[PDB]
Amino acid sequence: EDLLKNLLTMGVDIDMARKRQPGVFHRMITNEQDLKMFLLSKGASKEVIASIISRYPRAITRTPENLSKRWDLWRKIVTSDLEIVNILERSPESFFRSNNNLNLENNIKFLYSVGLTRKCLCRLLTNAPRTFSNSLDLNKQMVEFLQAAGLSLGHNDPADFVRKIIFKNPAILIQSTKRVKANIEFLRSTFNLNSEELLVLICGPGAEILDLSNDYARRSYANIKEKLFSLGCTEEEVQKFVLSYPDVIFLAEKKFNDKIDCLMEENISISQIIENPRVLDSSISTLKSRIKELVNAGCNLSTLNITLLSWSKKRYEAKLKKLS
DNA sequence: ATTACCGGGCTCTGCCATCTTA
DNA sequence: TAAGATGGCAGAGCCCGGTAAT
Repeated sequence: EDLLKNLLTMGVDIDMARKRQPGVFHRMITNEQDLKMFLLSKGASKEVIASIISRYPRAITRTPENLSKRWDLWRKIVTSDLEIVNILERSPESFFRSNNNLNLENNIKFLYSVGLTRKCLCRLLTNAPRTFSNSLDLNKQMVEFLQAAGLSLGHNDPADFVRKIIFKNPAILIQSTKRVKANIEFLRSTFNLNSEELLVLICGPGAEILDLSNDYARRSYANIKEKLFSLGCTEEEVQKFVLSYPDVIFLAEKKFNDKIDCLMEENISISQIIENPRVLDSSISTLKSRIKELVNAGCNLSTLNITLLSWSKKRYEAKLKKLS
């Protein structure tokens, strides 16, 4: 009975919460009060508490003992309470979606047993907290899948391939093996691709490809290929371009296209673009802004070296002064 | 003194489908 | 036999600056 009333004084969006987990509003006992006091005990602001509960109401069904034990386990990894508060604000579900603190502890044991330093577990928890609410078995599957994948290619010690991929791509343990498998095959098929070049790509620049959603990678590449083809780039040129900087796959089709167009409308050649792929890191606003400034100065951007388009504020702004 | 090469930082959440479990 | 627990899915950039090369 007191439930709807407390949620209100707490500042919860009751309508949104009700829609997300209706079953929580049919329980006889709930612990919203204790939770609030618990999170307040740890620095969490009243608004964050309200936002947390709004998004994952089942949070109010946990006891003070479970919460404190779970929190203490996380503090075996993260050094401060404030680091945990921020995590919970970003993702309430990693903390609250399980009550199984034994499983959590076994995850921590298993990850250590995989050879990860405590700083590495910290990186994982901060970047992909969900990793810690996975079942042990699920975290195992991924690690095994990766070992098997590591050696199935030319890798001299798979357990170390695992750690390299995890560092480079913190999100890898919260992807399905199906997804990652597909992304590896996509990479192999689309490009050359001999194992030793596949490894480098995977452990290096092409690491974050691994967590792309099905068919989102294939589709982004297709768009890049089409757009570049329409501009008189050959397939080998396209390939070289993407492999030189696979981050470009991450952009949405329209944004990629728009970004090309915004450059070339100022008479930058497609060649200048694909030979300096980092310019595609800069936002359209930043590109447009700097282009204006440059042309607004003596520059004929047709023959200028455009690498500055992606330099830091400091480095760009300095070169600009000099250009006048 | 300036540019190239290159890695690393920020923060994969929030929803739904399918199982377990009591 | 309803909740809770769990797996898994879609979506999508921008910036900085250390250090090597020139």
